[PDB]
Amino acid sequence: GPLGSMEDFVRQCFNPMIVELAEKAMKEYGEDPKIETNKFAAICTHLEVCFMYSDFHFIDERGESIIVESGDPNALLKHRFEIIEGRDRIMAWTVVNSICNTTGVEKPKFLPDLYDYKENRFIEIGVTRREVHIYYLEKANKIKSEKTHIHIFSFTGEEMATKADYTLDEESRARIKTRLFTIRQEMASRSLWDSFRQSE
Ligand SMILES: [Ca+2]
Ligand SMILES: [Ca+2]
Repeated sequence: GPLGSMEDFVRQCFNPMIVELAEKAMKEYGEDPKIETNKFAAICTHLEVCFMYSDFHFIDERGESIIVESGDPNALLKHRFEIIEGRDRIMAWTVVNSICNTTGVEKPKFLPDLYDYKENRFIEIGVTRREVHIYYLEKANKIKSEKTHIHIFSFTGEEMATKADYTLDEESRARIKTRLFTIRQEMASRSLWDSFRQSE
């Protein structure tokens, strides 16, 4: 087949808010989305996963955890997750600080991806083109000390999470894995996949 551009794939296959947030994140760290293109696509993917992880999950009027797929939820419902990723550094730490003072949870040394109000913990999400156990160990060894929960997804459907605790129901994680499969398949049809996989 013909080789497509990863730029084209990213703008066609991710929603514009994700793409924009990804561009902003790369600029913030001095990376150009038009050169580190595989990285661009990885950052978009990771962002989307963070959003999909939190999608639909609320804490009900009584304070337990429920799933609603409407577009208009009950306005007394609280979002189960805070989303830290996608925010610029100042706002990300502002949110982390607010969570920590309120819930009294310990302050992390690096910005995590999410906060889970049900489980009362920060979450580090990862999406890897390699084996989940290796990526898992890399992440665990970076965070130094841990209350932060780690949840790793791969493009082939494997997961690994701290203490074999996967946080979400199978259906939610299936949505995410289905999306990752679709990303991989679409990259493959544009002949972008083998390279994307090898660049991590
Ligand atoms: Ca980030
Ligand atoms: Ca992050």
